[PDB]
Amino acid sequence: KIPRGNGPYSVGCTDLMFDHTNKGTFLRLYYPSQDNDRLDTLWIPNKEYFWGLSKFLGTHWLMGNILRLLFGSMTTPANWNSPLRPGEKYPLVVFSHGLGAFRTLYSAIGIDLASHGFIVAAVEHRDRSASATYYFKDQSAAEIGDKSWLYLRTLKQEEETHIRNEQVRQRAKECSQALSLILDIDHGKPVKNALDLKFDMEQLKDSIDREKIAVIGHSFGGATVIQTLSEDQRFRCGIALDAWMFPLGDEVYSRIPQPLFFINSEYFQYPANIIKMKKCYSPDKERKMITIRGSVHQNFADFTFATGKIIGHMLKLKGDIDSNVAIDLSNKASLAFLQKHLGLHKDFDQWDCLIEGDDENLIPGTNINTT
Ligand SMILES: Cc1ccccc1-c1cc(Nc2nccs2)ccc1C
Ligand SMILES: [Cl-]
Ligand SMILES: [Cl-]
Repeated sequence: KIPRGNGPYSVGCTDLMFDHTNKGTFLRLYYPSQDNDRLDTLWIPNKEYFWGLSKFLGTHWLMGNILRLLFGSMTTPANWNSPLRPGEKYPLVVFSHGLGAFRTLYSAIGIDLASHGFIVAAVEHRDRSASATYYFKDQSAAEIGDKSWLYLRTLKQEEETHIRNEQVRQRAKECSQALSLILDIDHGKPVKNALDLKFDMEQLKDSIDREKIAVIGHSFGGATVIQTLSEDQRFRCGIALDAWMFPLGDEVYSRIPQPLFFINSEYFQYPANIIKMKKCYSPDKERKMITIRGSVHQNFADFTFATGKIIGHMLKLKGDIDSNVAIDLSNKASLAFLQKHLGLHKDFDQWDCLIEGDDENLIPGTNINTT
């Protein structure tokens, strides 16, 4: 089970695609909900995500069918299409998924953020870093729900530097474009969702605290955080969850004026990666780094809750730390960081000491010795 949020708000979930093309925005929205009696949200909504996943894992597409058999009816505890809780402007997080992932796979994070009074836009990237994604060739195809699927691109070694850097830049543009979409919906612009869903986007009118905007992401998405901040000053701070820094151009490192928080797993990180994180440091910049003791790369994704302890450890989906314990640390330290750098009037400062890595399951800074 994906954990429910720890916050006081009930959580709703919906999908938004606008426009309908490969260049439009696709996001999953997590939001404080009025009601708490809807159907739970389907975690992986289409068979083709499973084909994509099994390509990314390097198995036959028929393994996709077995993954579908095992995981295809799994839900996440968010009220599908629930009405948005009224009477309050909400801060906004744009969320970027890792390589081989897609918009739905960080609901433990998205639900928890939403339960504390955030609207969360988890983008689905069309850079061919997702396992799978879909869009519509044209208006006719959108109208009859005739989906065109785009699958993960495998790179030759010669393509790595260049294609990863082209992808992190498209990712950033996709994050800004998602933000401008939500801001326009907030500023009342009528938008026709390319998905025929029973959630009126008009609910989102006057619902965003327009100055309180952050960008968060895991792995490839953690590099997207940094690229996004350097390109789009509307984002006021970012949190890179076990960022994979390789996609970033040399030019970005001196170009990040916003506060930036690195939350790392113990077992993923390596010198080349930590050196790149340290290249983001400057005495006039706000920078923080913590490491979750006992944790693996996938402790930030929902896959860490999808299996039992033994199979989980085997598939490197779980570390020595309990998954609920690890995500609570990452989500609480994130909440405190967001309160500080967005100027929120909540009680998230109760977790300020986690920003400093002051917990029995936290390492301040990094365990990684560089030079
Ligand atoms: C646990 C699980 C559930 C539903 C589909 C796939 C998996 C799975 C996932 C990984 N890891 C990944 N990390 C990023 C993308 S896929 C490994 C193994 C399995 C079975
Ligand atoms: Cl790892
Ligand atoms: Cl290294």
